Amino acid sequence: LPLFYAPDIEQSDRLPDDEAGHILRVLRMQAGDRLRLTDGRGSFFDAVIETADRKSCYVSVCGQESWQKPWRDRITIAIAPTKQSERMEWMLEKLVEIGVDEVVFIESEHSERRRIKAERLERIAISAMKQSLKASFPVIRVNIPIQTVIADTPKAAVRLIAYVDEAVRGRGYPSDFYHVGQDVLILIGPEGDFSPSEVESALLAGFAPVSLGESRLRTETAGLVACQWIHTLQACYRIG
Amino acid sequence: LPLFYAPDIEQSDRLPDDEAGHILRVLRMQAGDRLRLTDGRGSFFDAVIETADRKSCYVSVCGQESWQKPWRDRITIAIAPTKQSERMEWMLEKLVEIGVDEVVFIESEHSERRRIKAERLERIAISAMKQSLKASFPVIRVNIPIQTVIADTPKAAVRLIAYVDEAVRGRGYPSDFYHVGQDVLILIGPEGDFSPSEVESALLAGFAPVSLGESRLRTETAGLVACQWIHTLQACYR
Ligand SMILES: Nc1ncnc2c1ncn2[C@@H]1O[C@H](CO)[C@@H](O)[C@H]1O
Ligand SMILES: Nc1ncnc2c1ncn2[C@@H]1O[C@H](CO)[C@@H](O)[C@H]1O
Repeated sequence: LPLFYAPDIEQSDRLPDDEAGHILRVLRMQAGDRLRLTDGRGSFFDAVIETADRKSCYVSVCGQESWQKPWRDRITIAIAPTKQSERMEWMLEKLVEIGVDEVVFIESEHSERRRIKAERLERIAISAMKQSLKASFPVIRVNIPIQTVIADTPKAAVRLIAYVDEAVRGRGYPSDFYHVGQDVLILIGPEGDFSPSEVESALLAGFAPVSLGESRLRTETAGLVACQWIHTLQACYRIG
Repeated sequence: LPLFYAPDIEQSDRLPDDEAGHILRVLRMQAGDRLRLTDGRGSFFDAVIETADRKSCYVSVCGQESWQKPWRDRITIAIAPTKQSERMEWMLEKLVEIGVDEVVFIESEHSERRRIKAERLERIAISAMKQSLKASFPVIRVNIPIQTVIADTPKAAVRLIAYVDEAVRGRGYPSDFYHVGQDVLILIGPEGDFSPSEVESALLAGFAPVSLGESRLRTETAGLVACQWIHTLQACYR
């Protein structure tokens, strides 16, 4: 079973301090015990504990394989942060479980404006990677202005913008715009939604306006639903 | 406009204490101010604050309407409870947002045998109902034997059993079996998954074996994903 993260495994047999502590102290494993490792960059490694020190754990690598990513294309969720950090952190973990390549926390007219710490979110993604047995974790970006996302998202991507609130004066669904074979980015707004002016700018740049369904979702739940829309479409649209 | 919960609104013009406190003491609203209530049984009510006391908030009701549920058919998630109840609290909140009619916590061979904090789950369901502007919250069942779910779920209903693990494993996807117009129940197992014989029994009864995707999901995530599969399928066919 369990997978450990060792980003420097290709150049070093010393495991990171945190993984070492867990493996030796918490799990009480010993020299000769086998381990699965990932570098976080698409590979799994078979390893055996060589040496256990008071502080550190050293392994030998016996073999290696490339992970086959269990979805197609690149999926980016670009989304407003939640007021409560627990909610966006719970969401991040779920997105990693489901399958995501990039999560961008944005700034928009009606969004929360506090600086978001990238490192804690990275650690949460790494944790969900190991838990769900994946060999990669998404790119995380924080405090990115909405207009940067609109202007600079690679235009070969299907770029969807989700909005709900009645005041924002037609939509369609992700199934109307998403094609397997292309990258996809979904932009999801704050509790107060995107402004009309933000939407026009999105559409001018080639974004397609979408609904995620008929229920009124919290921000973090809309991130999850949007990502699952993509996975669902990749499955229920397989030909054969 | 925020929505408040007043289950007794048809018999009483006194608001429940937690809502009264929030409205007067936290939100600072006063008599003459308009409110939206639900009884949690499918109706919204238009109301006005009439009187505030040192202890109570009294309203008058000036309109009532039946809620239009934002999905079709009935959706049931029948799931093994996680060791930690916090995971199940998060899941239920999101299921209520997304849209579900019934959530059934099961007992199966490998499932966690524990009391479910059912009062807590109702409270979460009620909060999610109010946040997402719904007028009802799902039926929540606890400690239901898996064999009861297998045997007694109506045959008219699309019945899916999700399983993933190697020893147990052809599966389709929920889209190979569900089409709009029919009720749906999805059976989701514990960490150890359903045993072979549970699968066999379910399959004997007419359940369809499904995969939810290629990713390894925690129990709580699989609940959400299965529910969303249904909503997605419904949207595609509007
Ligand atoms: N049903 C929905 N359809 C489209 N977008 C949605 C839906 N529910 C939530 N959202 C998104 O979540 C954000 C916060 O509610 C909104 O700005 C919007 O981007
Ligand atoms: N890919 C999947 N396909 C089917 N069921 C799944 C999948 N991932 C998780 N589950 C469900 O979640 C439970 C816990 O893994 C399983 O018993 C199963 O019911």
